[PDB]
Amino acid sequence: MNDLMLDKSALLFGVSKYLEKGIITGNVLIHKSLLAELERESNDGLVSAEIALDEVKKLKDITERILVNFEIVGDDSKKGEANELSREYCLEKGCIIVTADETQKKICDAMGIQYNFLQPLKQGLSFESFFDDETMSLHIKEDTVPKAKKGKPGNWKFVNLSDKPMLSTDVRMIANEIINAVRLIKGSFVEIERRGSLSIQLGNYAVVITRPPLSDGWEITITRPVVRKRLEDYNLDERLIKRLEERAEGIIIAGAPGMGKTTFAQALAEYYMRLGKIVKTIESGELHDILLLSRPDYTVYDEMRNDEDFKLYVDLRLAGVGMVGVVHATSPIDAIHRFVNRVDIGTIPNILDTIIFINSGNVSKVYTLEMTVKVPAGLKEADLARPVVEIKDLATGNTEYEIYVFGEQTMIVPVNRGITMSNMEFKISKIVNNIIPNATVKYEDGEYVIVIPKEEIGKYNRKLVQRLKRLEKKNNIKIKIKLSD
Repeated sequence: MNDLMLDKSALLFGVSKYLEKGIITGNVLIHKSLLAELERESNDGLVSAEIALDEVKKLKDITERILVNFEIVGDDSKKGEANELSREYCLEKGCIIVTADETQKKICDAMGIQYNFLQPLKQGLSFESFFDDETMSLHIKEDTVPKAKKGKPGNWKFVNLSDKPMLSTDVRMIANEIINAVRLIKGSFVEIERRGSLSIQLGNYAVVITRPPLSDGWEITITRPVVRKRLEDYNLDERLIKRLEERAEGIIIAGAPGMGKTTFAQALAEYYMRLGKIVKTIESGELHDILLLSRPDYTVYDEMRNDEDFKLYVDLRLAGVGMVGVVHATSPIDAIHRFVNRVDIGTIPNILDTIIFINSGNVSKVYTLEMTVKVPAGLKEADLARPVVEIKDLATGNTEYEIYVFGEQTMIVPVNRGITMSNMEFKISKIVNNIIPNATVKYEDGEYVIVIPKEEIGKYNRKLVQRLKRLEKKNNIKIKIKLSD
């Protein structure tokens, strides 16, 4: 029968449930230095420490029922961290470290200490049934009846959920459930722990748990996300809603500054939340690591303006996280050019699929990104068929921009630009070719190149020169004359 040494994370994340359920088995040890560290931390006002000490009490009763020992062991007065102390003891005496912390796993691995990593247990949460259609948040105060904030932003009342107050223990039980649940609900994390306050994101909920010294008793606030302008208030057409529900995973919200992009992004987020999705907001990589650990369904990235932002977006998309990125931009070129060189042409629609422009608080235009293989706009040679991303207007289905590799950078090209070029090559060509039939005309790096065979150069006269210059100034282009071979 094995000796199980429980670390902090074990106590903090419901180890007694695992003993009760038979998932782990053994006689139970806590190092005296962990108990002391928890007592100190509780006295200095930490919420997590009190939850761990509640777990210790829970352990006394479970160990008795499953007929195992429970002992506080080890060297009172040794200099050290409790976790390194617990590890040292196990190295000396042969116990197994029980942990919920990935870091313990690696250290114990390296040191030759056997460990049992607690896999998250699918517990469920008692409180979620207190959320009406009109209930925005939940309020739990020690020696008070539990209350719900019902109504709307700027217009709400508190409504008592029950006629019975809640004792300290009742509030802490709810705290414990929430902390415990952080390990299994997507997108959840412990934000910041201060003396008397613990702030948690549990899926879409914002949780704040307070205690003395900060508040007079044990308190919990749980707030659901609320928006003043819902997605339905933009009156989006069926084609777009359908696309947002069924297809769109890499989304960009564009438009000039001051047009209502943040408001729209928040509205789309909340709508996805109503569809069951967990949606987190970054308000510009620990944010990389924490988000890729928690993996929500969507992340809203508000104000992408630095290389960092664009890299993170790409990374999150490649790890399978949906994105709603907000970019100040007046055109699709401005909206997405910072993306198209980070990945392969073919990969681009795996990064971005939908661009939504916002004009004065309204959706003005939406574009889609779909991969194809084709000959780009204003190019003759079928031999130059290649991967292109077509950027289409959603309303019309019309291809308006193309993305492809020319030379050794990925260009976003308006179809109008390619058309213009081709038309200009032809207008120049028929003028030259009327005099010099063997002359070629081709656009290359900012100039229209007329190549004349050296045998036929005599034919290049002042009449022809004047006409080309007129072509130059009327169309604002550069013509260049070269000689063959």
